[PDB]
Amino acid sequence: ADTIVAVELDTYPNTDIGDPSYPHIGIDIKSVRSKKTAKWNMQNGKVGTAHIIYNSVDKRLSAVVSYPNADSATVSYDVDLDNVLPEWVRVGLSASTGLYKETNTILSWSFTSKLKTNALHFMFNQFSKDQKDLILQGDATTGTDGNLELTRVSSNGSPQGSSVGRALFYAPVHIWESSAVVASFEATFTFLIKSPDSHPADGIAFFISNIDSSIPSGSTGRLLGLFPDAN
Amino acid sequence: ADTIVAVELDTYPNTDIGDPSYPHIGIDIKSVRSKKTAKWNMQNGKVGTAHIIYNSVDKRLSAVVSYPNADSATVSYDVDLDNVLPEWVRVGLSASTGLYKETNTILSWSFTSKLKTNALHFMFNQFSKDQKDLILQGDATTGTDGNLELTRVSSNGSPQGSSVGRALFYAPVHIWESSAVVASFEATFTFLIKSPDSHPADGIAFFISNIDSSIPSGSTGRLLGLFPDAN
Amino acid sequence: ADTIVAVELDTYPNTDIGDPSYPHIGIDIKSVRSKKTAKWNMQNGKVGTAHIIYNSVDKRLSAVVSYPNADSATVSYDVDLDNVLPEWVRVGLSASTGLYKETNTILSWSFTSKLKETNALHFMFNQFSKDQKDLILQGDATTGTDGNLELTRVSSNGSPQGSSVGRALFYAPVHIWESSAVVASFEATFTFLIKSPDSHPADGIAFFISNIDSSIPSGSTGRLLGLFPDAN
Amino acid sequence: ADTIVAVELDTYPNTDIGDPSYPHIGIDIKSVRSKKTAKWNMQNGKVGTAHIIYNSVDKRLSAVVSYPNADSATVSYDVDLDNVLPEWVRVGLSASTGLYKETNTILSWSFTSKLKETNALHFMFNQFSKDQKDLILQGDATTGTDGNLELTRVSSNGSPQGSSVGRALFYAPVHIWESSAVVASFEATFTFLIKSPDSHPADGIAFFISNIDSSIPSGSTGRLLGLFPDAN
DNA sequence: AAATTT
DNA sequence: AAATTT
DNA sequence: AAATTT
DNA sequence: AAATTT
Ligand SMILES: *OCCCCCCNc1c(NCCOCCO[C@H]2O[C@H](CO)[C@@H](O)[C@H](O)[C@@H]2O)c(=O)c1=O
Ligand SMILES: *OCCCCCCNc1c(NCCOCCO[C@H]2O[C@H](CO)[C@@H](O)[C@H](O)[C@@H]2O)c(=O)c1=O
Ligand SMILES: *OCCCCCCNc1c(NCCOCCO[C@H]2O[C@H](CO)[C@@H](O)[C@H](O)[C@@H]2O)c(=O)c1=O
Ligand SMILES: *OCCCCCCNc1c(NCCOCCO[C@H]2O[C@H](CO)[C@@H](O)[C@H](O)[C@@H]2O)c(=O)c1=O
Ligand SMILES: [Ca+2]
Ligand SMILES: [Ca+2]
Ligand SMILES: [Ca+2]
Ligand SMILES: [Ca+2]
Ligand SMILES: [Mn+2]
Ligand SMILES: [Mn+2]
Ligand SMILES: [Mn+2]
Ligand SMILES: [Mn+2]
Repeated sequence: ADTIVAVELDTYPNTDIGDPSYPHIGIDIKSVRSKKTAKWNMQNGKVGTAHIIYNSVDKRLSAVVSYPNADSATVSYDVDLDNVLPEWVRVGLSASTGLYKETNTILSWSFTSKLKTNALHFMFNQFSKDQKDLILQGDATTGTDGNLELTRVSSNGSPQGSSVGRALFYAPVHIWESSAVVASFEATFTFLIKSPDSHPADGIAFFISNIDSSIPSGSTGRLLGLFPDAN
Repeated sequence: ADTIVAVELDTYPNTDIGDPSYPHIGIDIKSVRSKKTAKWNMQNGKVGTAHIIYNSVDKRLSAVVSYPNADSATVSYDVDLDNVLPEWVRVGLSASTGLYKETNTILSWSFTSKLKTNALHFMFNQFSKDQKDLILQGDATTGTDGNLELTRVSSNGSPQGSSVGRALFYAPVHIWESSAVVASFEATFTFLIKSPDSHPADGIAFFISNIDSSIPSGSTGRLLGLFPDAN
Repeated sequence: ADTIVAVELDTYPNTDIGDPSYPHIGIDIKSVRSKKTAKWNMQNGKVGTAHIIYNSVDKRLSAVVSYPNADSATVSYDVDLDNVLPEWVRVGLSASTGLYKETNTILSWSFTSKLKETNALHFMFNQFSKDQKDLILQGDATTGTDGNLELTRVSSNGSPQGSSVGRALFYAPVHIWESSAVVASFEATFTFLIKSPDSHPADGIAFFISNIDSSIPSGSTGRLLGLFPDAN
Repeated sequence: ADTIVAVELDTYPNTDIGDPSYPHIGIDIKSVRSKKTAKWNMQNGKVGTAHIIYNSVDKRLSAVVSYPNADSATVSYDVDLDNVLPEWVRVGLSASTGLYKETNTILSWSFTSKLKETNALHFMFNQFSKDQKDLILQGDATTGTDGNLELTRVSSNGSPQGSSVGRALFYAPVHIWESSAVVASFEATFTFLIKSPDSHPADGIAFFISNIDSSIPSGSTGRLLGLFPDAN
């Protein structure tokens, strides 16, 4: 199996696998059962912003998710990523639907990593039809309105159930090194989750994986395109 | 009195005012009596690097100080800087000598601040004779070898005792705002502390202050050009 | 008198001082009489973007101004800024109105300067607060209204006033050139909203570089754009 | 055949294929026969810096190469890269030796590309590790030796070998131009150490931009710099 | 998040 | 750039 | 950090 | 750009 560290924006409570009873943000270390969660007032139809940060000094993975004119949700977990991730990784965005569904639209995505200095930075404020610096997996597409659609959306603009897709940055990323004084990363993305159903599902995740990571077979719904099972 | 938050590289133990019995790095919140310290193996004559980081999510001020081919020293303190600093500040470097002395040479200095986005970034890898974007206070000079000398150094290159000087970035910095989702800063500087005396003193500090801050009268030696007294 | 280098977005043709017969973008080297101009299809009430670039290798000051879904206007002029500007400068935005008027609203402003090893400065304003301590506001310029910078006077309902002039300068001096530098470069970007009830909106917005102690010249409303003491 | 745009630091004059009679810097548009060259006082055994710049407004590819306390060499060529390169490219460093030889050591490399609202990419290498997974190494190129990138073969005591060619390409494709972009720009910087026991060191280093699937052309040691399949 | 069961 | 060919 | 005092 | 002066 892949090695996955993720931040989940989980729109749907799967209480059978440890989700709290409300939409939440969570920190996922090699399991869909979040090591840490916080309540998230997801706003159907509104553009949200997610901010993820980590540095080798505090070794604390932190995320903040917000909408304009609303209180943020924030979650943090103390984890030494040198003990979890390989030295080289790919970074990406994942989303899924199940028997309930939602648009999982990404409007922008930026990432910065630094090791003390070697740096990498990318910013996408628009996605083109042929975005050669992204690896699209499963149902993910680019070019529609200059957005990245992680999960399948029909020609009438309706989201489809039982969909999964991911976008990974083409270049491997040097996320830690034994000889580094300080290492840090940050990621930012803006997203639009819309459901015509009473209940949106299943969520979006920022993730870091082994370089050769692929969607686990059957990872639609509550597995968010990240995990082969709910252990 | 000014409002000061600083990271001290304290070369000289002033045990009468709570310094530990060894050269240390410390986090100073409105007092020279550090809220937190760590042991620092200062290397007389060698170029060192200091890295300071803070963000509004973790509200943890952290510093790392290192030399090539040596173990780092690191110190962190949980502090909400919105409760300590004014919304607008100046950032700077301070150094002092007393009855013992050292060169307090800065080879480079960079700073970045971001509020969610408004950003400010400066980098100095060399200092010119007439560096109009620095406010030099007390004995601080620029232009000698392209370095910033925070404290007085005679024409034969010998450091002088009972010296204090500071360099502040000209523009005020927006360090926090009630309406910001995320706020962060980082600072990096490289430094050369040399003493021909058995004992170097007194140290270098990165500091953040009220915009109109000036060297407190008599703040040579253990007060590091930051505090009017040892309370 | 100040030393000024500017890029003008000139909404109003002052034919008596060398302006062409249409709204234009111009490069101004120590004179309101542009060394170079290009036709500019200014879109009343629409958000525009201006991009200014220079480097010590090409020694060409270039600007592009655009609106979404419309053709850009671009102008370039070969000038060695080492022979024109002092080594240390302030950078800023200026705007004016006269008999005719317009909102001179700035929604965002960013600047980067680098000298090569490397000295750099970068600022970005995507919002302006009521108390923007890293800006020097001159004349009628105000911040805080909808998070925007209003270079010239507007009323409580957002209606522009005539006979207005204001400027915003970045607080820190900028090291724009150095004789011992291998490469020096700058870029600036700003987004702007020029809106007018008038048949002919006036007078325009400029990005400028000046001596550090520059102030609005006395009487510099209307066609002088808050930059020049006269039309020479 | 690949599509190549390069800046050559050409240490060896191949007069039979249009090189001038001295070490030169050149701009190469789909040919080893530079569209433009300038004299280059290459300093055997000293660390040099190369700076390459381009933007879609001036459409001028410019380079500067310098050593500390010495006069720069600079070359520029007016070219619209939209008419030459594919929209997506890889960027890289190439070097070669032939009968004569030199170390082609890279100490650092950085690149920035931006399309305007804005898409950006930036990387910086100030050290190279033994397993540099975000570089595609081609031919003799190796990383890890003193934290440097060695584009061509050197021995365990650091002595250069003849008849060598290697390249390092950034792993991710780069969006170098787009028809709907207002402004597009790139810059690259690298520091290099060219050292030789030979009377005439050869053959040089190049920064290049290519089709994403570019490889060292067969036989491209010596004067072809690992870029061109022939001297046309 | 709102019924339906123990 | 230096030697050799024409 | 190394003496000098309790 | 439109009106008025020369
Ligand atoms: O505040 C709570 C509002 C949202 C919950 C309202 C509906 N809840 C609910 C459940 N719960 C049991 C979960 O099973 C549902 C079906 O599972 C499939 O679909 C989901 C969503 O796409 C996915 O996570 C699973 O992996 C799977 O594909 C109901 O049965 C019901 O109604
Ligand atoms: O690992 C420890 C090595 C360094 C200490 C060795 C010398 N210690 C020492 C002291 N301690 C008492 C402190 O007073 C010294 C004089 O104080 C003046 O000088 C210092 C240094 O510049 C400064 O912090 C003060 O503010 C003041 O200016 C001795 O008396 C002695 O010897
Ligand atoms: O074909 C497209 C437009 C052509 C020109 C239209 C000009 N209309 C116009 C003029 N022209 C004379 C210019 O000065 C008159 C007013 O001068 C004052 O106002 C302007 C604008 O604020 C300013 O630049 C000056 O400095 C001064 O304050 C008219 O008189 C008229 O109507
Ligand atoms: O006045 C300053 C230098 C002037 C030229 C000096 C050249 N010396 C020289 C030549 N010239 C003929 C060129 O080709 C000979 C060797 O060709 C092989 O080696 C080079 C260098 O590695 C390479 O560019 C080629 O592609 C080929 O591999 C001599 O024969 C000689 O000596
Ligand atoms: Ca879930
Ligand atoms: Ca002390
Ligand atoms: Ca005008
Ligand atoms: Ca050659
Ligand atoms: Mn969950
Ligand atoms: Mn201390
Ligand atoms: Mn004009
Ligand atoms: Mn050549």
